[PDB]
Amino acid sequence: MVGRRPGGGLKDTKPVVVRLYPDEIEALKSRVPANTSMSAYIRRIILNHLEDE
Amino acid sequence: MVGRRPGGGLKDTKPVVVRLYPDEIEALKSRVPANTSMSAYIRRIILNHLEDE
Repeated sequence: MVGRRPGGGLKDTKPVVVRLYPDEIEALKSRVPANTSMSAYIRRIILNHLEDE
Repeated sequence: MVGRRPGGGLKDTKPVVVRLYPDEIEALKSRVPANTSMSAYIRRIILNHLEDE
């Protein structure tokens, strides 16, 4: 531990601007959990992706 | 659409902000190519979860 744990279990994430295909965006919201915003949905996806690669 | 996206690779995808953790971005920047920039490079990663999944 010489450089770990910023944010505070909430604001730990830095803003990265990206793009997604409009068709699959509106299609995606039809299959996302109502108790999870599309933003939070993408974040949990990439989170599980970084531990994979 | 059935399987087609808007013409023109400058507006084929809508702009959206995703927030990733600093150390994970720091691990990512070390393995990025010298051709495609981040905002466009990350687009392939999320796309996989749409079309493949």
